[PDB]
Amino acid sequence: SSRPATARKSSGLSGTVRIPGDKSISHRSFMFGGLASGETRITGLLEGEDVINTGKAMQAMGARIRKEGDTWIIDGVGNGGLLAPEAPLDFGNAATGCRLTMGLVGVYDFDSTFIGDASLTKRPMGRVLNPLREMGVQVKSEDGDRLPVTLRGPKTPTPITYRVPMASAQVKSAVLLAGLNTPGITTVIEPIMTRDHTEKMLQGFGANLTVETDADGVRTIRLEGRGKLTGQVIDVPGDPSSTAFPLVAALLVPGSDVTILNVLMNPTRTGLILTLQEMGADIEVINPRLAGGEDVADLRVRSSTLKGVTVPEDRAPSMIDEYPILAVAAAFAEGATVMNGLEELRVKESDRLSAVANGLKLNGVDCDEGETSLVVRGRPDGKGLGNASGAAVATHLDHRIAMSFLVMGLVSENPVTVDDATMIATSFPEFMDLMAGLGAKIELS
Ligand SMILES: O=C(O)C1=C[C@@H](OP(=O)(O)O)[C@@H](O)[C@H](O[C@@](OP(=O)(O)O)(C(=O)O)C(F)F)C1
Repeated sequence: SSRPATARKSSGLSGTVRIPGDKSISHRSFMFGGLASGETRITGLLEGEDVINTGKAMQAMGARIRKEGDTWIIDGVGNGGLLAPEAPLDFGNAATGCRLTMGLVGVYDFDSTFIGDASLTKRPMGRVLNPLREMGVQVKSEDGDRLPVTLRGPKTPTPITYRVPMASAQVKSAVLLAGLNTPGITTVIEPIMTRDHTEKMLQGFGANLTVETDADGVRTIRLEGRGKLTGQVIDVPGDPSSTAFPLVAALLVPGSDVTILNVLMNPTRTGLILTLQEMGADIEVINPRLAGGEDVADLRVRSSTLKGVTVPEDRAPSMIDEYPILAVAAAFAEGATVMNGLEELRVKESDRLSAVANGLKLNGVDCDEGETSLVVRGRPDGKGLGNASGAAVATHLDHRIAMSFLVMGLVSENPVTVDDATMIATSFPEFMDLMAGLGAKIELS
């Protein structure tokens, strides 16, 4: 069932900690490692529930996965070598695993079924199912193109050129993965850049994949299908979405100085840091380096006084998952913060725009929720914020709503309670221990 947790006002947060691995890259390490020819070795893998579910799905299709010491070792089946799964592939809470695997296996000439939890089962799959239908995949789904879904690929898939209609890295990724088992050239056109882990990693595994960016920013991504993929050595960088929680906590809690090590700094993932810096945040980028083919750095974060800012719609893709924690930081900034271009927040683990606005109001914050926007006016000293009666924020099975509001309680005059902390382990099982080590006071019911 559910397990509520309550966060209480803290004295400064202090320490140096290594953040857990990046979820986006961890999911893809299991997928590409499972598909490629030969052996793939992975260090720094995120072992949250979401990633483990992807691992079990690849095993169900023939990949062998094991953990030796601190390294995950995978024996892949080779491109075109996936085997028909015996039972439905259960992705739990993870849309990333579900949507990417739909493209990967949907083009194979055997049936595959996809299921998930109460949250995933309400999310839209049409955005990935439509291009697959164009590629010749037969689709069976519930009303609204929701799970459960059963796919059956054609004997010979059809390559397509697909312009992604919304700024989704998962749709782009699903089409490219379907392209791996399709003869000919598959092309994805992305008018606004989204996280590029799929493109970079496929190139690293040997795929004939090119990316061309027009001066106007439009990206044309071409992949030649049915080519060989070769197992690789992968070093996963720290998760920038997970980093956001102790980072914002350190900015807000007076008397704080927290350093987070080995953080992924790919610009498609750093919109929150840029936004916080414009608000006056003291974030130091230390020893920027190249690790495992990605840009990483350590970040030293210190208590700062923040001021409201305008966050443009075009920055959304580079920080889509950090809007909840940004909304909490704004609740303590001087003045108003306005964020627009938020339509995508409504189809995540929870409708994040509605869950954030209701949670902020329950905890005394002045804010205005629009169809696709949010305005927050802060109270720097935190007085009158939080909930003295102990009323719980509804998380709607969304672990980022739970983590964002627990950070708020470390700063507000009154404690902040969330109705469920059990979903935090989907992407950040280390959260409670990591925050407690820095000095945070969070009581688990
Ligand atoms: O390809 C990826 O790795 C992701 C792409 C994005 O989705 P879109 O392509 O729809 O923009 C993120 O929002 C998603 O993160 C969440 O991913 P999951 O649903 O759990 O898998 C998250 O971590 O918060 C979010 F979508 F909920 C992970």
